[PDB]
This record gives sequence, structure tokens and C-alpha cells, in this order.
Amino acid sequence: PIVQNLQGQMVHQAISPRTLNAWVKVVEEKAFSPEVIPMFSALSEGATPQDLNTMLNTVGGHQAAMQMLKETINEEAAEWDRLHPVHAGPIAPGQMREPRGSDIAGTTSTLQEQIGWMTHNPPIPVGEIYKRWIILGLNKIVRMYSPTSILDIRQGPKEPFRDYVDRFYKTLRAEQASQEVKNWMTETLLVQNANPDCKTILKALGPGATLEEMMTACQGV
Amino acid sequence: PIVQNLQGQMVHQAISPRTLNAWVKVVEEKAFSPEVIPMFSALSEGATPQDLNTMLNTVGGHQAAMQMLKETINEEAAEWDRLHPVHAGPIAPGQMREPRGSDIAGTTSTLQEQIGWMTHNPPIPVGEIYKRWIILGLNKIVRMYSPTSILDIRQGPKEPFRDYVDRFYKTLRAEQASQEVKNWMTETLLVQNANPDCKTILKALGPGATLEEMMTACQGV
Amino acid sequence: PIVQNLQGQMVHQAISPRTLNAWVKVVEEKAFSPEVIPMFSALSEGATPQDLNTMLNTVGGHQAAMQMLKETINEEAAEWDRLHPVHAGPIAPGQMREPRGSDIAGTTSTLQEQIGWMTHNPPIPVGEIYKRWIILGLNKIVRMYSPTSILDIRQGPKEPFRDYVDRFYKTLRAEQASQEVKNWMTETLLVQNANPDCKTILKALGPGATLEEMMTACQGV
Amino acid sequence: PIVQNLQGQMVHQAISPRTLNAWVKVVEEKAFSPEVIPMFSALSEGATPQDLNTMLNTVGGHQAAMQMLKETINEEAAEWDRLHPVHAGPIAPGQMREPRGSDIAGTTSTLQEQIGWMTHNPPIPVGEIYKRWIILGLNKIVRMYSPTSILDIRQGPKEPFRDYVDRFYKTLRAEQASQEVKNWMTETLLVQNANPDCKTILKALGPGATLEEMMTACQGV
Amino acid sequence: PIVQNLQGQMVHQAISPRTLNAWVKVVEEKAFSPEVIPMFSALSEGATPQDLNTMLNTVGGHQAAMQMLKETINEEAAEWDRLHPVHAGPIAPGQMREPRGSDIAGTTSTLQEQIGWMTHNPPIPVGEIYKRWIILGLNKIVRMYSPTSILDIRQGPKEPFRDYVDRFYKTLRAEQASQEVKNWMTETLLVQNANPDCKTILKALGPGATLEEMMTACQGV
Amino acid sequence: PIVQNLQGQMVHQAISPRTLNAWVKVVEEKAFSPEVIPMFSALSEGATPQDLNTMLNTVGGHQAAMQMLKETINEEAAEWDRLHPVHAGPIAPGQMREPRGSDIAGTTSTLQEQIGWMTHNPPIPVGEIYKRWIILGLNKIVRMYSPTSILDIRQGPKEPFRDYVDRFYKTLRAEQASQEVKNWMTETLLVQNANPDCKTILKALGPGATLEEMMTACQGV
Ligand SMILES: CN(C(=O)[C@H](Cc1ccccc1)NC(=O)Cc1c[nH]c2ccc(O)cc12)c1ccc(Cl)cc1
Ligand SMILES: CN(C(=O)[C@H](Cc1ccccc1)NC(=O)Cc1c[nH]c2ccc(O)cc12)c1ccc(Cl)cc1
Ligand SMILES: CN(C(=O)[C@H](Cc1ccccc1)NC(=O)Cc1c[nH]c2ccc(O)cc12)c1ccc(Cl)cc1
Ligand SMILES: CN(C(=O)[C@H](Cc1ccccc1)NC(=O)Cc1c[nH]c2ccc(O)cc12)c1ccc(Cl)cc1
Ligand SMILES: CN(C(=O)[C@H](Cc1ccccc1)NC(=O)Cc1c[nH]c2ccc(O)cc12)c1ccc(Cl)cc1
Ligand SMILES: CN(C(=O)[C@H](Cc1ccccc1)NC(=O)Cc1c[nH]c2ccc(O)cc12)c1ccc(Cl)cc1
Repeated sequence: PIVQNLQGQMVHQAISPRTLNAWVKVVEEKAFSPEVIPMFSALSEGATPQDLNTMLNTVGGHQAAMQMLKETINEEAAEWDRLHPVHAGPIAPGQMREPRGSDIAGTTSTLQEQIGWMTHNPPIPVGEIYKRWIILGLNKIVRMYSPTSILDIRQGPKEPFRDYVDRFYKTLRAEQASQEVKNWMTETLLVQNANPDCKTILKALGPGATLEEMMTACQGV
Repeated sequence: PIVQNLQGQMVHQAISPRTLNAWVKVVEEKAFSPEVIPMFSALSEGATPQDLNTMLNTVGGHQAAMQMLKETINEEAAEWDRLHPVHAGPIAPGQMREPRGSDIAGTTSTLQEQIGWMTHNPPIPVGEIYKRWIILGLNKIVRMYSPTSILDIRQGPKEPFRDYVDRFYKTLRAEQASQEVKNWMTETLLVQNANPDCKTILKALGPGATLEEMMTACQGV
Repeated sequence: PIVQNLQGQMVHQAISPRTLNAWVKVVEEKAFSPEVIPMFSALSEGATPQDLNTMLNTVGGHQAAMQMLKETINEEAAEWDRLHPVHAGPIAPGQMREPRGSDIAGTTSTLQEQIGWMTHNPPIPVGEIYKRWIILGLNKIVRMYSPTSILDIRQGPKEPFRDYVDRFYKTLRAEQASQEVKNWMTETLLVQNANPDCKTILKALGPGATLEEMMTACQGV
Repeated sequence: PIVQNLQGQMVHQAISPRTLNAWVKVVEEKAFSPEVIPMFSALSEGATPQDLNTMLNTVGGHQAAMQMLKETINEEAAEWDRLHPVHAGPIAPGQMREPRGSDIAGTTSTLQEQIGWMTHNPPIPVGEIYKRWIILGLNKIVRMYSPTSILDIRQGPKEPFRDYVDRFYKTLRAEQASQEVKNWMTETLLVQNANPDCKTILKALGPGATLEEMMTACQGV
Repeated sequence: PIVQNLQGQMVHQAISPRTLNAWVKVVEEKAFSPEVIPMFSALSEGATPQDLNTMLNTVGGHQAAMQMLKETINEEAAEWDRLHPVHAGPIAPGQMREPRGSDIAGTTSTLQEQIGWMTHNPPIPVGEIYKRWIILGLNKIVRMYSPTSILDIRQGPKEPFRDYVDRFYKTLRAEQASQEVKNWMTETLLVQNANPDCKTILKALGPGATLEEMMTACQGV
Repeated sequence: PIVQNLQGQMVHQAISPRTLNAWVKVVEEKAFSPEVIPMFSALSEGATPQDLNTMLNTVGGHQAAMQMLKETINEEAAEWDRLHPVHAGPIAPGQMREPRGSDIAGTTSTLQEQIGWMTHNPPIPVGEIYKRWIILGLNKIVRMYSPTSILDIRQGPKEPFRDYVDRFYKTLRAEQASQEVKNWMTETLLVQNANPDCKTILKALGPGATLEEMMTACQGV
């Protein structure tokens, strides 16, 4: 990450050993479960592209996922370049250049070059931009590596309602969808796929009911 | 959380790796037991809304609970908006806007926007306000996920009094109630549901007696 | 705890994650054994009332003990109020009020209000005062939860003297008593309840003898 | 690593105990798997040659690897000396000398001498240069210690496609090759060595297809 | 321990959670083995008397040892008072008093009073003085709790010489003695109590020989 | 270690709890294996003699080794004194004295005296000098405690060449020798003691060959 010198030359801050270790263990224990993402995100706050690649480099295994991820990164980088075309040729001595897609992703850019973009008036936050791309990729991986669909989540004859909701919302968090879409799945599937006894109860509460209410309503049954 | 630059531009402070890890393990080990709340609260002191969502995002499992929690968050946000209506249209260049319910909760607001509200003369402490909402929600979850009622806590024939009190006060901490209500449960249930031998002793101490006294009184028996 | 800004506005310092964790594990492993107290005390140095309640809130289980503790806290708070009566009515705009028993204990006082009292010329150290109350309560709990009395500590026929002393001093540390009282128990019980063979030796050293001497004297036997 | 004094004499910063420990455990758990390198690299950011040797010295076992590594280091040092020949004889009192290959590698140079080179206007980043050499060596070790070739990675009759890709990309990361070469292996081997049923599917997607697409295409089969 | 404010009012520094934990675990794992002392000493560098008592308070068990330790502390405190008699009566408003034996040990002195003594021109280092007393006591405990005497350390018929020396020097470190005395035990016992075969070899090296030499000399045998 | 005050009086920095713990565990797990030394060295960077003795004091067991180590320390101290003779008698009030061998080793010198030497214009780096002595001693211990000689390292009929090299270089690192000597052992033993099949291959590569080459050459066989 970045921080200010005594003299106020802007200076890079090495990633902590325990930030590194955190990220690795996360991955070893949790694979690509949706919570992985807010964690990757939280451990990389302030990161430059170099820092972000470091972090990604430290994952061993899961190399299929990692490759999809680069594909995702290339698609965004291409798109960046299309919306921000580079004026080429000579470069004005000492002054900074405009980052291409590759420069953002860290392939074609030095650390020194990166800090330069990030700490500018006005600042070009290349680390933030790269992180969006990564997280977009991380989402795709999560969706792909999810064993079941929201459509196949039905409540068991003997399943307490709390647990059915737990699997519905767990699965739903892993899905490909806008908020409009998730609402629609909630609104359509959740009660439609409850078990008979509790479904009757819930038809009868009508569609203003809170979860807290639905759950309490189906507690005794 | 937030802290002051060398130049005194107010700057965000990334959440520690061990704060993150703390919170996760808490949840894995203790579920929603009442002590979870003072811990969530203690690990989020100084937090912005982003920080608070991060923390919440890092919980995997318990997704029913998490959804009730959002419901709680929406109810408070709505109520906020009702008591603080936004003047809309154009916004004065450079100056900050008035946070809506959604802006407080972090849905419709940037980190930069948040720090801005929090560090103002006078400061609009959006992080503190969001935390109230969350904790209100966390309480509801705790109550709901409590296996037994204060009414069913009776002292065993062979139960030492210390243990009965331990279950009474454990259960009571999980209950829905003001202080007026808890006092009333204490004052009515605690002795009424002791076991025969010790109940006699306690009728005989009368209602000024301390716990220390009650416990000592029923020690030998 | 508290610390000074760059600008020297006095500012609150969030409790460390590892301070929190320390305290919890202590309690899980050691219950209310006398060493718990110097540890609670050491982990709460610099604490405000809020900090102290946080810490207390994080204990799950032991809720009987916790309730005795509040009782203890109320008794001290009442007594505080009796010796420091509050002048009521309006309050002078901007200036601080005199803390009541409840304000010290954190029930009726904000963090901001607390720091205000603590960092005053001259400082009203409300955190220190609350901590006395707590520790007084913690002592009562320790005494109460001690399985055996100093009177029942006798040396075994086959018990090395070092071990008997170990149980005597362990038990004695858990007892209700001034220093005058502990001395008297030492001076009366320790040798009176040694086993026959070693008692003879010790009668014969006379009452100026050090522990080091007594122990060495009864080493071979 | 290096940091600035109160007086701004540039001063060495001892390696953290947990940086040390990190590196050792990495090696004990992961041997020379490709992820080792980004980790060595991340734990040595800011390092001087001394720091880098320290770190290398702390590995026990793997001494064959360590010797190849020195060989690699000598080859680079020789080459350095060939492209940067030293003007010899007397040295100007007080002023710094030009580092030879050996001085970069830390054999013939003091810490004080190193900091001197690193913190110069303009700075001679000897630590960065040595690190390139090491990492070049570390790569060679990784390749050598890889049990299988990219050529022998075939998909099992019963192997899900995700797993085959996982072994292909794991093995490919361990290989000797430029990016041109890896692309060529990908482009030639990956589909050519899938199992029959899925190969047919993939011939039929044609060579623009993403991994995400290929994987999804072969999901049901 | 102690440190300087922004304003340079000298201020107390709370003991770290991990310093606390360190000390406790030491004791749980190692009892009173001689290495305990350099560790207690290393974890208490900079300590005030309060800090030192805290640390001592956190030991549970070993209460016989703890009592001998206080006895030791009283003997030193008495002696202090004899060599530094207090002028009594009124005290000059605001100025500091001369610490008695009890004030050094922390019984009769406040933290504020202690920092005052320690940070004076010239400084009265009460923490250093108390630590001497403690360590003197800790030594006595170590000696006492040592299972065997230097006199009973003989080399086994089948014991490698390295191991015999290991037990000799382990035992010798636990003994009551000046350096003059330890030298004499070394010089008299070490070879006199080696086993026959190796004793002959060693008589023959004569008394200038190093350990390194003695050990090498008896290697093959 | 040492650091600068706010006022720039040079001040001692207590050794971290985790530096202490690091060193102890190292020793418990790894005994005197050659990697111990770079670790002792890395954990003691910046150390004064006191700090270095502390660290050494914390080792329990291995007391034969520890005694050889002191012997080594005395030999160096004697030699120091011979090359730097002390002018004796009175000492100039306030000014510092010239450290003897004993003063360097910490026997006859205070911490305050040590910092004084270390932070002088020009600085007498007594901590660095003592550390050389120790490490010289630590080397001797390592050599002595090495179970096998470089001469007895032969490659097994069934031993992969990588493993034979691993034992050769492991053993060689533990040996008594200059670089001239190690080269000679390498150059003479390594191939001379390979197993028949691989020896033939290697005779045939001739003596310019790299390890990387030798190892690859004997891979299939
Ligand atoms: C911005 N934001 C979030 O990041 C919230 C923070 C939060 C998590 C858990 C409980 C409460 C809040 N996170 C999410 O919406 C992501 C999420 C977590 N679990 C899910 C399950 C299904 C789904 O579609 C999304 C999620 C958010 C905050 C408040 C609300 Cl009301 C909604 C979202
Ligand atoms: C403000 N405050 C609290 O947060 C106290 C702090 C505290 C916890 C444990 C022992 C002593 C004190 N916490 C509580 O009242 C919450 C609580 C903990 N256990 C309970 C059990 C039942 C219940 O209704 C509430 C609680 C508080 C402080 C002092 C008193 Cl006397 C009462 C409350
Ligand atoms: C102020 N103070 C304490 O806090 C001492 C510090 C200390 C603990 C252990 C060994 C030596 C010293 N602590 C105590 O007196 C509490 C205590 C610990 N074990 C006990 C066992 C019985 C008892 O009645 C009290 C204690 C103290 C210091 C010196 C002396 Cl001589 C006496 C007390
Ligand atoms: C500079 N850089 C890297 O260091 C990337 C960072 C990264 C790792 C994992 C997923 C995404 C990105 N790392 C690599 O290319 C090394 C690598 C990791 N796994 C591999 C597998 C095969 C291979 O030939 C190389 C690698 C990089 C960044 C973006 C792209 Cl698109 C490509 C490379
Ligand atoms: C001041 N000082 C010490 O504290 C040395 C430091 C040190 C420990 C271990 C190996 C080398 C050095 N420590 C000791 O003398 C205490 C000691 C450790 N093991 C022992 C075994 C027997 C004994 O009588 C004393 C000790 C010291 C330093 C150098 C020498 Cl040569 C002698 C002592
Ligand atoms: C100064 N220096 C060292 O401290 C190197 C650093 C280093 C360790 C491991 C791999 C590469 C480099 N360390 C050593 O030479 C000590 C050593 C480690 N393993 C050995 C095995 C045998 C031996 O005789 C010495 C060593 C060094 C640096 C570069 C070279 Cl090429 C040689 C030495």
C-alpha cells in the first residue's frame, strides 16, 4: 500500500506478513465461497497493482480459476483501452504517461509508475480500477464453482424453516444476478418451495411479511 | 476506521487483519450468543459504514440471520428518511450532501462521502448511526435464536443454586425486554422457580436479599 | 483507553483485538481463580467505564457471578452518591457536569462525557474509580467460588511439605480477609495443621523461622 | 530493510521475527512450488543483500537447491562485472566505490556500504538487482523440481474438466518458458489432450472460446 | 513501563498483552528452572514496581515459592530502611518524598509516586532496585526447587561425555554459589566424577584443557 | 537494541517478547543445526552485550555447548585485551573508559556504559564485536555436534542424485573449513563418491559442469 515520507515524497508500504498469511489461509480453508471476496477486498485496501498481483501469485492450486480470472482481467483491459486511447510516440521528459489496460493490470508498468498515477493531483487510482476487474472476475469464479442452483433449493419434509432459509440465502449469494433478479427469486421461490405444512401458514401471512415473522410463524410447526 | 494525515487531510485506516480474523472466529465458535454483540461492537469501534459492511460480508453461513438483519436495517433507514427528508435537485459544487437512509447503510454512498460526513464541524456520525441499527438487528437475531424461554427455567431437584442462577441469567440476557421487564422476571420467576428445599430458605430471607446472600443461604442445602 | 491528538484534542483509543481475546481466554481457562483479578486489572489499565463494560460484556457464561458483580457495583454507586450529592436543575452550556454513581458505572454516561471527566485539570478519574468497584466485586466472587476453607487445609501423612504450603497459600489467597487476618491464619494454622513428623521439627524451630527454613528443615522427612 | 532517522541519516531496519518465521514455514510446508517465489519476493520487499542472504541462510535442508542457486548467483555476478568493469587502485577518501558482482551479492560488501549504494542520488539499487538474480535462480529450481511435464498432462476418462485444467495450469506455471511458449502449449495441448467426449464438444466451440465457456460447455458431460 | 508525552510529561506505558501472556506460559511450562529468571528479567525491562507486582500476581499455583519470595522482599526492604532512614513529620507541598523499603516494593506507594522517583534528575530507580530483590528471591527458589546436588552428578558407564557435562552444567547453574565456588566445583568434580575409561583419558590431558578438547578426546570412547 | 529519544538522548529498546520466544523455539526445535546461526544473528541485530547475554541465558538445556561457548568468549576477550591494553588508575570525571574484553562480553560493564560505547562519535560497536565472538563459538558447537563427516557421505545404490547432493551440502555446511577447503572437498569428494552408474555419466561431463547440469544428466538414471 502507500504512505507519506518525513519529506513527503510518497512511498510504498510493504504488505504485512500477516496480511499475506491471512489471504492464503482464507483460500486454503474456504475455496471460492462468497465470503472470500469481501475478505480479499478487505486485505487489499490501499493496494497497488503490484500488491494485488503479489497476493494473487501466492495462491497455489486453483489454477483453472486463476486463468479464468486473467481472461476477465484482459477483457476489462481491452475495454479500458477502447474508451481511453493512448497518444503514442515520444514522451515528455520526466512527466508521466497515460496508463493502458496492461499498465493498470501491472503487466507493463513499474511499481514507481503506479504510485505516480495513484498519488497525483488529480489522482489516477489504478489500484482501485484493477481491483474492480479482479472482483468482477472473482464473482464469476464463485458463481461457476457453486454446486447447486437457486431453483433446486426446496425445504425438506423434516427441515426446520431456519435451515431452508439458510440454504436459500447461501445459494442465492453465489448466483449470477442483479438485485432486481435476486428479489425476483426471493419473491417467487422462497415460499413456493417451502414444505407443505409451512407453505400453508405462509400463504396465509401474505406478501408484506418479514422474514422474522415468517420464521416465527413456522417455528412450532 | 479514521485517522489524521501529516497534512491533516482526514484519511481512512484499513481494518487490521487480526480485527477481521477476530470477528470471523467469534462467529464460528459462538454463533449468536449474547456476548457476540459486545464483541462485534468492540471490534468495530471507529468504523465507517463500509467497514461495517465488510465485517458483515465476511460471515459465511448464518444467511437467514443476515437477511433478517438487512430487513432491520431497511426499517431503520426508512424511518431515518421520514424524520430527515432530503431536499433534491442540483447539488452545490464541492459541498456535501445530506445522507439518506441508504447513504448511512452504505448502499448509496462512497467511502469518501462517508469520511466527509463523519469528520465535519459539526460531524454527522454516520458510522455510529449505522452501528445502532445493526446492533438493534443483532439483538433480534439473538432473541430469535435462543432455544429456551425465561418461563421454562426451573431449578433441578439436584441442581446447585449457583447453576440454576447461571441458566436463569444466561437465558434472561437473550430475552426481548426493557430493564423494567427483566426486573419483573427476576423478581417473579427466580425464587418462584427454585427447587423446594431452597425456595423455603429464600421465602424466609425476604425480598431485600442480595444474590450473594441467597447463594450463600442455599449453599449447604 | 485514552491518548492525545496531533492537535491535542484528547481522543479515545479502541481496545486491541488481542486485549479482548486475552481477557476472554483467561476466563474460559481459569474461571475465578485469584490470578484472574491482576489479569483483568492489567488488561484494563487506562480503561474508561465503556471499555470496562465492554470487557465485562464479552464474558459468556458465569452469569450468576456477573449479577453479583452488578449488585456490588450498585452498592458502591449508591455510596458514591451519598458522599457526593448532585446539584440538579439546568446545566451551564458547554461545561461538564458532576458524575453520579450511575455516570461512573457507565449506565447514564456517554463515552464523550467520560473522557471529559478523565482528562480534566484537575482530572476526575472515573475509570479508576469504577475499576475499584469492579475489583471489589471480583474479590467477592473469588471468595464465594472457592471450594475449600483455610480451616480444612491439613498436611497429608505422605504429603511433602512444599505441597501442603502450596495448598495453604493457594486457599489463603482466595479468602475474605485483611492482612491482619491472613497473618493470623498463617501464624495459627500453618504449623498447627502440619503432619506429625514435621510438626515436631517445626515446634522446635520456633516462631522466627522463615518459610525457606521450615521447608528445608522438613525436606528429608 | 531501510528507513529515515529523526536526523535523516538513512538507517537499517532489522527484519521482523514474523517475516523470518514466515519464510521458514513457507519452505517447510511448500518446498519449491511456484507460489514460493511471490512469497519470498513479498517478504523481502525493501531488502538489502545482507537481509536477502539472511533469509536464505535460514533455510535448512534443500541444500542441493541452495547450491544451484549460488551457481546462478555467480553467473549473473560475472555478467554484471563484464558489463560494468571496475576502475581499481586507490579510492577517493570518504566517497563510495562502484559495486562489483560480488559486492551486490553481499560476499564482498558491508551492510554500511550497501545502504550507501541504495540511498544515493541517484540510487544504485543493489538489493533490487540481487533479488532479480535470486528469483531467476529460484525459477530454475522450481522447474527442475517439478515432477511432471506439460506434455504428460492428459484428462482422465472420469476426470472433471475443471480438474484437468487445474493440473494443466499448475504444471504449466512450473515450466521453463517465455509467454510466447506458454501460449503455444496452451493453444496446442489443452484441448488436444482432453478426454474424448469433451474434446468433441470443444472442437465444436472453435478457438475464440473462453475458459469460462469451455468449462461450462463440458460441465454436464 | 515508562515513556515521554508529546508535551513531555513522563507517562506510564501499560504492559503488553503478549508480555503478560509470555510470562505466564513460561511459568506453566518451565516452573523454576534457571532460564525462568533471564526471561522474567527480559519481560520486565523498564518496569515499575506496580508492573512487577502485576506480573507476579499473574502466577497461579506455586504459592509456597511466592511466599518465600515475599519473605525475601521483606528482608531487603528492612535492610534498605536501615541504610536509608526516613526523616518523618510534615512533607513539603508538591515535592516528593524519600521512598522506604515498602515504597520500593509497591506496598505503600502509588504508581504516580513511582514514576516520580524513576524519572527524576537525578533519578531514583526504584523499579531497578525492586527487581534486584525479586531476582535475588527467584534465585533462592531455583536452588531450593532443584532435585539433585552437584555432588551426585556422576557419569554413567554408558553415558556419552556430552550428556554428563550437560547434567553437570545444568545442575551447577541451579546451585547456591559465587563464581569462586562454581569454579571450584567444576575444577574438582567434573573429571573426578567421569566414568573410568574417560577419566583415564582426561587425567592425561592435564588441567589446561578446554571443554572442546575434553569432549573431543572422549568422543570415540 | 538502541533508539533515539524525542530529546535525542540515546535510549535502550527492550527486546520484543516475540524475538525472545522466537529464539527459544528455534533452539528447542533445531538444536545446533547450521541454520540456527543466521537466525540467532537475525534476531539479535542491533543488540548490546546485555541483550545478547539475555538471549543466551534463555536457553535451558544444552549446557555443555553453553560452556564451550563461554570458553570461546574468554579466548577472544583475552586476545582483545592483548591488542588493546588498558591505561589504568583514575578515570576522568564523566568521560567514558576504554572497554576491556570483559566489558565487551558484558561481565564487567553496565548497560549504560555499553550504549555509551555504541553511540559515540566515533562509535565503539561493542555489540557487534561480542556478536562475532559468539558466532565464532556457535560455529564450533555446530561442527562438534555434527553426527557425520564429509568423508563418509557416499551415494546409495538406489539414492537419487538430488538426495545425495542434499546430504553432501548439508554435511559440508557443518564442517570446520575456509572456502578454499570446502571447494576442495566439493571438487574431490562429490563425484568421487557418487554411485557407479552416475559417476560414469559425470566423469563424462568434465569439470566445468554446473550442478544443474550434473543433476539433469543423472535424472533418468
Ligand atoms: C452495501 N451492503 C452490503 O455490503 C451488505 C452488507 C451486509 C451483509 C450482511 C448483513 C447485512 C449487511 N452485503 C450484501 O448485500 C452481500 C450479501 C451478503 N449475503 C448475501 C446473500 C444474498 C445476496 O444476494 C447478497 C448477499 C448492504 C448494506 C445494507 C443493506 Cl440493507 C444491503 C446491503
Ligand atoms: C452499562 N452496563 C453494562 O454494559 C453491563 C456491564 C456489565 C456486564 C457484566 C457484569 C457487570 C457489568 N452489561 C449489561 O448489563 C448486559 C448484560 C450482561 N449480562 C446480562 C444478563 C442479563 C441482562 O438482562 C443483561 C446482561 C452496566 C454497567 C453497570 C451496571 Cl450495574 C449495569 C449495567
Ligand atoms: C503489593 N504487593 C503485591 O501485589 C504482591 C505481589 C507479589 C505477588 C507474588 C509474590 C511476590 C509479590 N501480591 C500479593 O500480595 C497478593 C497475593 C499473591 N499471592 C497471595 C497469597 C495469599 C495472599 O493473602 C495474598 C497473595 C506486594 C508486594 C510485595 C510484598 Cl512483600 C507484598 C505484597
Ligand atoms: C503481472 N501479472 C501477474 O503477476 C499474474 C498475477 C495474477 C495471478 C493469478 C491470477 C491473476 C493474476 N501472475 C502470473 O501471471 C503468474 C502465474 C500464476 N499462475 C500461473 C500459471 C501459469 C503461468 O504460466 C503463469 C502463472 C499478471 C497480471 C495480470 C495478467 Cl492478465 C497477467 C499477469
Ligand atoms: C554476563 N554473562 C552471562 O550472563 C552469561 C551469558 C551466557 C550464557 C550462556 C552462554 C554464554 C554466555 N550467563 C551466565 O553466566 C549464566 C549461566 C548460564 N548457564 C550457566 C551454567 C552454570 C553457571 O554457573 C552459570 C550459568 C556472561 C557473559 C560472558 C561470559 Cl564468558 C560469562 C558470563
Ligand atoms: C554471503 N553469502 C551467504 O551468506 C550465503 C547466502 C546464501 C545462502 C543460500 C543460498 C544462496 C545464498 N550463505 C552461505 O554461503 C552459507 C551456506 C549455506 N549453505 C551452505 C552450505 C555449505 C557451505 O559451505 C556454506 C553454506 C553468499 C551470498 C552469495 C553467494 Cl554466491 C555465496 C555466499
